[PDB]
Amino acid sequence: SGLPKLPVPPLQQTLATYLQCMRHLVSEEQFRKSQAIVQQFGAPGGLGETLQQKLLERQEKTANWVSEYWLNDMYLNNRLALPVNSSPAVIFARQHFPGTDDQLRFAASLISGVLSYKALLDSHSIPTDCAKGQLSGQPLCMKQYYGLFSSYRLPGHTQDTLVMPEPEHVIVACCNQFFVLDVVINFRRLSEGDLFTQLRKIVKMASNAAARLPPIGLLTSDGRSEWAEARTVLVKDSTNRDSLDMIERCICLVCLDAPGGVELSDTHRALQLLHGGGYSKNGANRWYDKSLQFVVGRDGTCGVVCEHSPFDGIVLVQCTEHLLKHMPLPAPRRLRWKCSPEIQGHLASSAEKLQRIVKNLDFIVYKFDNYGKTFIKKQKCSPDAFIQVALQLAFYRLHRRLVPTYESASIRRFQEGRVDNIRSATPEALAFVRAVTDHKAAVPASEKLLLLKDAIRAQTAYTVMAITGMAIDNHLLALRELARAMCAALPEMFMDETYLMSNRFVLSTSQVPTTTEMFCCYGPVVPNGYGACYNPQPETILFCISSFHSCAATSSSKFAKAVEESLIDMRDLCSLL
Ligand SMILES: CC(=O)CSCCNC(=O)CCNC(=O)[C@H](O)C(C)(C)COP(=O)(O)OP(=O)(O)OC[C@H]1O[C@@H](n2cnc3c(N)ncnc32)[C@H](O)[C@@H]1OP(=O)(O)O
Repeated sequence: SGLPKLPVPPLQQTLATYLQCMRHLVSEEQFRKSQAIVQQFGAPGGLGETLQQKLLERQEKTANWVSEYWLNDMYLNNRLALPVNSSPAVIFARQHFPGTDDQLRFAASLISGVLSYKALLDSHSIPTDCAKGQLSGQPLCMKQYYGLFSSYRLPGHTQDTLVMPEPEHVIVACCNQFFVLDVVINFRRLSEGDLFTQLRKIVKMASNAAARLPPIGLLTSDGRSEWAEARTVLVKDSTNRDSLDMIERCICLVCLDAPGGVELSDTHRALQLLHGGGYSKNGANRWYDKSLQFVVGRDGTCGVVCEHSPFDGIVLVQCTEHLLKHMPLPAPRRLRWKCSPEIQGHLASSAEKLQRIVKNLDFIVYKFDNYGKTFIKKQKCSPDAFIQVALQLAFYRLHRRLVPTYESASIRRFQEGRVDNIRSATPEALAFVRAVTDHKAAVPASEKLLLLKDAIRAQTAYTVMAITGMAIDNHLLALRELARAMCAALPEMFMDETYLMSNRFVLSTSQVPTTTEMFCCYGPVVPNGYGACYNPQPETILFCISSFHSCAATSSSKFAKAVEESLIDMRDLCSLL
């Protein structure tokens, strides 16, 4: 690989940055105890320097010293059910399908797009991406592509595990029934015309009452430990091993959803993609372990549910946008399943667990249309920095406090680079939000403007630092797991209540820009948090906001309102004179 290896930040740089990031997010007392804790950990000849030495060694022996640690910490270790908690959804524009054939024609074409896109992939014919935005021109890592269709996430009791065959095939799910659709014989990739024909056969078969099998997919929408256990039960029978193996070895799935009941709003269409609406809608017409699940609903609701561990939103969207821009026949096989009274019980639990997730998701698509990048650029500001500050102002004006915030910073500059964290809850953002919201202080508007720019200055400074591998989250993560390898009892540095708080991201954000008329979204990462995915355009900014109804403190409608208001105030501050 001609790409640089992810840098190893100097120990003292990270420890200083660490403390600086949290000072204003914890009490004075607690902060004093942490300074002391950090001081000892980072003292000369201390424990910190010892771990750093191990890290430099690991760096030299590996391609990317955090891939393993990060992949397990961020996704494989998480026990929450994938729907909403982990697996994001990309929603395509609304389609219009008068007759079933219009739905199946779409699905056929889409599948042909997948095939040829997998061809370019297999022949490394895909053009190597370059940076754009913040520090642009350099080559980017492409490894994430080659994870799009070649992955499956196996459940495990405490830790999940991430992952050619012949014939090559896709699994088509209709009416919660799973079918095997071979798409490539001997490098012969079926015609869009024959794929259509095969799909009509599946739809017909999935409508036979005497053959209808139990909704096994439902099992994959359950907590990872629960699915690991129920799968252990299935594995006892040979017929189930077989079908599971088939699902495990497919390219992706193609879900032919039944007509959704509600209105086809952007919000409702997204709900359908995130969780399918529960077991009574399309909630079982899935298999979350698989990487990509392309949805082609009868009514026109389409998109693709994605299993996060193998790749991130940027890569996914380029493939997706490429897919859409592109846009003797044996019968398809139906996967068999041999259920027992055990499985019947498990399907019941999953059904109830999945209903809570659907019942608990408070989601909304907000499109800000007063202005976009263009206006922001006219203020000598980074659109993303501006938007990140906007979100801080929204959280504070609504909740009266700032909280540890997360923002996906892509590090694909380096080998196997995924992402590091940009902590937007800066001290300069606290001073800005306090000046704007504290009426009593009567801070002059000209002063608010200064603080606004200073805030946008710190966000951009952290961003630059994060995308160049000099941030602090991955670094600390690596130091933590190395120490654990030394002794199961972690140092006080990582048992400190301060370190623990810094990682509960009550505000989890990311940017997924797209040229098309599609958008990305996902659930919060903590019970009392928000999920904010935005798409900044020249004149608009699309906000996808999520939170949990279980937390009386959060509200996606109120937060969206608060974002609008924050963007308006900032436009006003910038239009003074
Ligand atoms: C499953 C999922 O979906 C979740 S996974 C997460 C997926 N997303 C990511 O990983 C985020 C990837 N993006 C990055 O890492 C970026 O570096 C981040 C940190 C988001 C920053 O994005 P950027 O593209 O740099 O945005 P930003 O600088 O604000 O805006 C870029 C434009 O804003 C301009 N600009 C920046 N500072 C400016 C300034 N001071 N004055 C005038 N213009 C400025 C840039 O020149 C650029 O112009 P153009 O390309 O539109 O012609």
